[PDB]
Amino acid sequence: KFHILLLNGPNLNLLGTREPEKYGYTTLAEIVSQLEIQAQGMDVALSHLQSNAEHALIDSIHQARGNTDFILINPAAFTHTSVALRDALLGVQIPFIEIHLSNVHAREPFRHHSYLSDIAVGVICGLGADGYNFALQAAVNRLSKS
Amino acid sequence: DKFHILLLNGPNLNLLGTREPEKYGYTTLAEIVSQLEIQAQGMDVALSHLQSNAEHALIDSIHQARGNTDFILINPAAFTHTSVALRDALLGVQIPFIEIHLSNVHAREPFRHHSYLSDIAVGVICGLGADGYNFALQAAVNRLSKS
Amino acid sequence: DKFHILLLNGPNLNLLGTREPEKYGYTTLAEIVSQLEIQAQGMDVALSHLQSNAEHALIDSIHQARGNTDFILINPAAFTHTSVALRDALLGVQIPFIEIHLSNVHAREPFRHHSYLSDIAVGVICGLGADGYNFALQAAVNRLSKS
Amino acid sequence: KFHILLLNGPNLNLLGTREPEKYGYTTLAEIVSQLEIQAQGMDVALSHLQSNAEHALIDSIHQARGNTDFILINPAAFTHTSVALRDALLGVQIPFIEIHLSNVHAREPFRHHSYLSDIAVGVICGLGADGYNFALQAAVNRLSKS
Amino acid sequence: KFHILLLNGPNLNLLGTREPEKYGYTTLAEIVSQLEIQAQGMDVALSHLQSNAEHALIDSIHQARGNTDFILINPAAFTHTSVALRDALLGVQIPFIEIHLSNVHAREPFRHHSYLSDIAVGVICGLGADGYNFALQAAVNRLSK
Amino acid sequence: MSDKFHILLLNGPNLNLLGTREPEKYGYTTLAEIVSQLEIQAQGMDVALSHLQSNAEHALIDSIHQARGNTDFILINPAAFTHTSVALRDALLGVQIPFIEIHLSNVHAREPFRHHSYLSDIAVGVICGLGADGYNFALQAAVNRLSK
Amino acid sequence: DKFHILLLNGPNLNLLGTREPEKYGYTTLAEIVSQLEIQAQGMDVALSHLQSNAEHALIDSIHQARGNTDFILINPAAFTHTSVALRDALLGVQIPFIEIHLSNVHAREPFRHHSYLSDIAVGVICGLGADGYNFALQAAVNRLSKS
Amino acid sequence: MSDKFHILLLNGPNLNLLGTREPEKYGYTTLAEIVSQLEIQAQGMDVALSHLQSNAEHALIDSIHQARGNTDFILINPAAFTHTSVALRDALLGVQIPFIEIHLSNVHAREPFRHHSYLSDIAVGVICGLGADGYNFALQAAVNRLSK
Amino acid sequence: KFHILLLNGPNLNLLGTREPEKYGYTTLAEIVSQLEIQAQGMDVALSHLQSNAEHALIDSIHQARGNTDFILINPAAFTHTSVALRDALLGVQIPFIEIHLSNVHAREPFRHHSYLSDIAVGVICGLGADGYNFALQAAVNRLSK
Amino acid sequence: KFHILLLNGPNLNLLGTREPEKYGYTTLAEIVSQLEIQAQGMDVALSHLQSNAEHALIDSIHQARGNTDFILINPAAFTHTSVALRDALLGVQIPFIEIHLSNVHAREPFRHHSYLSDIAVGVICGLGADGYNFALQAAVNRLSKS
Amino acid sequence: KFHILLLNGPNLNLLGTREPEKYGYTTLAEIVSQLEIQAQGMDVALSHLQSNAEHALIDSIHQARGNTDFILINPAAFTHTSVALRDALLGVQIPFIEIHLSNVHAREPFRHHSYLSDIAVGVICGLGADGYNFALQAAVNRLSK
Amino acid sequence: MSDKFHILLLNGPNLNLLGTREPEKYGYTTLAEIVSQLEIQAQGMDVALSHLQSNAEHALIDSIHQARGNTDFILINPAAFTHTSVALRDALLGVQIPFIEIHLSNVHAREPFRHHSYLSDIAVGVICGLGADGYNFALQAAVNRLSK
Repeated sequence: KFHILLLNGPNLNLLGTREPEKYGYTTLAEIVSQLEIQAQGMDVALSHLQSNAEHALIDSIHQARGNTDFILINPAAFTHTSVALRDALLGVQIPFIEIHLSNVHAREPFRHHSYLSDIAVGVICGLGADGYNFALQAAVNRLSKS
Repeated sequence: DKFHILLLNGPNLNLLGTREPEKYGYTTLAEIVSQLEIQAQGMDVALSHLQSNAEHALIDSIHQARGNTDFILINPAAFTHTSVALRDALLGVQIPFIEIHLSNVHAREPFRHHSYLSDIAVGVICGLGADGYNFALQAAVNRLSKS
Repeated sequence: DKFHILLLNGPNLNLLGTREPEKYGYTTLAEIVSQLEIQAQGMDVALSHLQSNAEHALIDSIHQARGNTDFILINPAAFTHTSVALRDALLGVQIPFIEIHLSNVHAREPFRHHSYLSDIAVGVICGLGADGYNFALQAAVNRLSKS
Repeated sequence: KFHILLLNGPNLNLLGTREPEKYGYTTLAEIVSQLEIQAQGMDVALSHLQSNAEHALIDSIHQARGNTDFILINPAAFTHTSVALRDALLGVQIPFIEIHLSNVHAREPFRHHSYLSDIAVGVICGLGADGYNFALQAAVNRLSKS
Repeated sequence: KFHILLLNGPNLNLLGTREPEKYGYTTLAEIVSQLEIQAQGMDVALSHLQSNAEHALIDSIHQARGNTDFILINPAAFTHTSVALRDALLGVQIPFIEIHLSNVHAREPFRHHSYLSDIAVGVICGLGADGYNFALQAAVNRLSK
Repeated sequence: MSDKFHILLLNGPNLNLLGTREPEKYGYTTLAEIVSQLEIQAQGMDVALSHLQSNAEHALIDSIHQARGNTDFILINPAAFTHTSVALRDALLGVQIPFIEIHLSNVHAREPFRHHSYLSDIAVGVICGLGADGYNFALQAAVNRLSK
Repeated sequence: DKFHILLLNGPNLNLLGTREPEKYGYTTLAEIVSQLEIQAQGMDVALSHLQSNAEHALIDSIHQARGNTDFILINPAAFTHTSVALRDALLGVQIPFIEIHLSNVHAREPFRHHSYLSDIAVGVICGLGADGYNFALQAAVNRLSKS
Repeated sequence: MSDKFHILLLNGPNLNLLGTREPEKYGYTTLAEIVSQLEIQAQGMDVALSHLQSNAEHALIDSIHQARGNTDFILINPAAFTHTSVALRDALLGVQIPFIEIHLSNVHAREPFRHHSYLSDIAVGVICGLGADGYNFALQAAVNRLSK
Repeated sequence: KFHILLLNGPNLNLLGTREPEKYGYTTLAEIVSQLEIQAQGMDVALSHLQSNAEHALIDSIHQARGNTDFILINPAAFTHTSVALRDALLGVQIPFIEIHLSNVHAREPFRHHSYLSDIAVGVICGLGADGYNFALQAAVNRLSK
Repeated sequence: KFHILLLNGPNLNLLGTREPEKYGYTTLAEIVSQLEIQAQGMDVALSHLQSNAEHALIDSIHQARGNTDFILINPAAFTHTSVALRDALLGVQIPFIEIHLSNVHAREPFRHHSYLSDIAVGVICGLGADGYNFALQAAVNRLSKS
Repeated sequence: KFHILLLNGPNLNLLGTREPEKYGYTTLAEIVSQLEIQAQGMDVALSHLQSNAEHALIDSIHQARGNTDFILINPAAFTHTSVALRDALLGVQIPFIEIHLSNVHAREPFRHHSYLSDIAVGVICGLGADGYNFALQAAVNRLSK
Repeated sequence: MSDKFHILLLNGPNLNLLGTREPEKYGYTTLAEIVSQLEIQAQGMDVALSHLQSNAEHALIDSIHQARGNTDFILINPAAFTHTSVALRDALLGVQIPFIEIHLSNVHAREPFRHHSYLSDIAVGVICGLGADGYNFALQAAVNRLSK
């Protein structure tokens, strides 16, 4: 069975709380529950962690070594700032896909910079929660080739 | 009225599957497009396609989409880094689009980080190979099916 | 021998008057051009026109102007930011030109501040809408009428 | 009747004095007299001020508030340097057109920078004194729509 | 009754411990205690947290949602580095004022960059502890309108 | 030479316009009202306060020069000149009277060019974005520092 | 099997010999090409040529060279500074090339220092006028004659 | 307060992974082995050595704060934090304990972003690219300087 | 008889008033008076203006047209900021030498930028008051050829 | 008879010594001997100097004044660093062609910068030793026009 | 028997001559002599050259080809400027360690740039003369494996 | 050790060419003529003057080193080396002899790369664009400063 770790970075716990009539009502719990149902349908063992702590995400990545086939990560703000997270992913050598709900290129210029996009298998941005669904499909498709 | 989606492919994508296939892969552009057509039929969506090495042909296609096209899926290839004219065609016609790249364009030269399209796209998918077209189509139909 | 002026319009300008007219305005490119033709006739000047989304077509037009054209009026649209080839066509044929933009291109994205044409133009008019073409034509004829 | 203020910035009083056989014989007084005749023909009330003093231009702009429909300004060197002039124009909220006699993009790279061009209705450069004539036509055309 | 949250970032626990004959004797606990007294006089409930941990500041901000009217924050070094902190503040939509004890424009050029100043109501720097007093007054003045 | 502190308030270009631009959406408070309020506050603190607003860079420089030997602290809202005037910076450095820089609006929430300043690095401190209250706080800060 | 070399000339090079010949020189593009053809015949090499102002035409020519062309000689003119699509055509077909400029493009505007081709070229010759084409051809044939 | 020097060794994020990534091509030496070797060296020099490795920026900052009044020198391999942590820089500046910065690999032979550091300019010195031996040399350097 | 105009920019009126035991006692009036005497010995008529106002310097330059052979200018802070001053000098086409008392390359990096140095005949910096003496000699030497 | 000076800069004496099975076996002595034979065939008087010393190259250039018609120079690393060499060439006003064996644009970004390319008649890079042959042909062709 | 070449760049001959009560008394000859003794204890033959001439350093490197196992170099100012020195080292393919006595990141920003650090085995800075001792130990440790 | 001042004049690369390039349009004055004139001026001021011109960076560095303990001031026209030689900067800093930088031409009126210098920030002052007279003035400046 394939084992996939879903990581959500800082502030994603707030999803669906800020002016939802403007920004959307979907919550992180709903996205995760949706992806668990999908993974179960594909015979994937999915694990999840959301954290506002950089160290907790790094620890999860370290703990994945030897037992996890792929990482799906929405790094949120840490994609722009965390060399430590980059080095955690590089150190464990588990492939990953980077996911952003919104289009991060349509915002401040500082959000164009990433310490993860260049080492990711790929990146999905701007497609909302569907991005997680697609990333999971892509991971399973890849793992199924070899 | 079923949705109509226009798939645009930019320069050099006609070469897919021809450079060192045992190394880079065998999938051709015609295979990708024909698969996407059958996926679209399954979603009860009409799909038109154009691949061109000519910036003007892509621009003309975008202009011609006015009033008959609900969404654009575009793999702009090298034109994403260079074509303000394509950006302005897309803005001019006001049809939403998703930008697709087969490879991870952030893992190559620094100049490929710059785009005249990524900021005005609904979203972007890179590095997932041909599947990125399937996901972009699903994304488009999901978005259209809400509104 | 009356003066002959070539009016060139670049990419996407064929869309004028079609995007949200109550917001952006109703004037079309054909209306602007037909008005400029009648203005030119009044000044006893011959006026030729080409609009194209193809860089090569604009370049070919500039080449073809050699020996028959006294001045060029060009709204290069997005190509002003990207086309060194157009710059080099203009320098190659040595026909003076004025650069025209309908909108104030300094009030939009920072990338639109860069031009490969503005430094070699006689002058530049931006932000005055269609009137900018009328003023550019008057400017050209005034300059030709001195020399 | 429409009321239009023409402002000329520093050094424009020297027009027609420097190597005129090379640079031109037209003087500022001639341009202004030409524009006054034109404005009178259009039924526009035209006022003028040329100054080498930034504060005098700002004061003129402040004094225009409530009585002036449009500003035509050749800011000369101040277009590259004066945030105060920008803020005067923004503060009084009178639309303006920026005029330069010469093509300022054909000179030093520092002359490409402007604190006015982005907030102007439009800009005319490189057409010599005719630029003022066209700017006045444009202003009247605009004012005549609404 | 207004509720205001005072957040202090990394290293501010060291205030008054480094060469005080040179840098001053005022400690963080003194500043906070003095501010609490000022708040009581203004009918404001003042909560406080100092932390060297980015996540603890983010968590405090999240926990302020629905019960806090204004945030006063001295982000210290995180103002230059934390997009996550910026996004916490944007996400909860509680207005805030940024406070620095020293003039952070008089130091290294890297200190000129901030991920918070552009989204703050305002910024006060270089005025020492009084900056907190002024920020608190500003906050109450704004909430009272 | 008295024992009473004397503070000079300087206001730069365009600040005379305060309260005239879209009053309903920006406020009706005028510069005259801000200064008169600050004069009352200063009286209450038993401190002398002088004021000058000018659109002329040289007038502000001359005021700074004329403050030598009679002014304990300068409060300055330089407005647009903070981004452009090396001459004002050098006037303040030349006179060695401490100052606080004040902006009504948050200048970091505007164009990127407004992030640059020739004064903020040599000021005792900076207050921005707090409206007229920033003048009140800067005066309190000045008096508090002088009273040490 | 003799070697086959494709000579590509980019935009505005059709104007060679026409701008102020007493100042800039009289040699035309057709003269250069016809001389290079006779040089190629002497080296027992087949030489094909295309000059175009259209980026797409150059790209199509490069694509069409696959499987029949041993080396490409290209004077890209202004496209060297702007065309990522041409870079990607060359990389896509994996035919080695030499970049040729008639004039010293480092002695003009700073923007002409940037190239999307010079880093992937076997080499570059600039500033030697028409002779640069002769040298590039000799270089190509020498390289092919070793391997 | 003793006469014996006390040195604090700090190891930043991901250094716990040492010896786990492609061992045949990168080596089998673990962080535990490096620290135990350094403890033996320190014993031999009659110096006390404390160690902490953490993936948490705050844990390293807290360790630095807790070193006040008991630590003569800090040896730090900050790993990725050297490029990003102004907070660590300010912890070290706040405590005023001298330190040496250590990197196992040559960080200048990697991505250009790794050339930037918030620590290298305030360190006594920097050692990079010499593998585990860099820790040995940094400890020798520290003791040599303290012994002056 | 050559006529030379000496222009002094903003804040130079303060020369000799700030910590003179440290920065020196030489005042602007002393420098100008000494230079006047030197000029008299060289058969030069020397005119002078110091101003904190950009427009006053520009006006002086304009007024020099047709009656002034050379300009010696210590532009002070305006060298870094005034395109208008550059254009006044270009417009009147009177050659000039730029003088700074201190070494303006030994200070903030912003002081390295100038709108005048590239169009000056030459520049003298860091030599104190002597720089004016040398500039005057240079000017006369050039006019005498 | 035309007189041409060939200058080779630092490290070019190592040619053919570093991993020749990978980088090539051609030595500097062979290139120079090849060019001497070529020059003799063209009736050109060729002089050569290779040096690792910037001053020696500058001195050679100074000594060429009045007796040398053209300079062929492979400046090696000095093209990126030596303003003095640029000023030597400018000072003596002898035209030159710049030659690099390898394609210097395919290496580190710092190698794109040159203090010589902009004042050279032309530049040849990436064609190996043939580059010297072509440069000599170009020089003779030029000299033969006038 | 390993052979190691120690190269010292420009101005290092001045070590110990400028304000020694402030900057220290250790001279280059003392450092080299001490290192020679250390080398003898490690069965290493140590050769040395200090030069203010770029070409002399380049020549020494070229002459090391085939007889030298490792290079220890304190390039001084040339680390920031000499592409030629970089290419000499690359050309001869002898591994090297870069040594600086002072912390060159604590000085002007221009000193952060190097044409050697990225191709060195490693770099040691700011540790004074000990840096040479450590570099020598590192070199021997690496050659002994 | 005498009471007479000793000044060292250094001329950098290519300055030996003075007077040879297009004489009719650039002038016929040679370096030899400039130096001989400066020697006469120095004699007149009762000051000793030594001179060296070299195209070799190391020769200039060695001259600077050899000036230690015998030279009161250095006058240097570094020519192209001002833009490139950190080594010369460090020689001058190492010897702590004050210097003035001299350029015959206005180097700010040329290519932008000539605006950068490794010497101008550590020089007492700089004179450019005044031709040979710049050497005369720099010598006067040096003697005037030493005479204080």
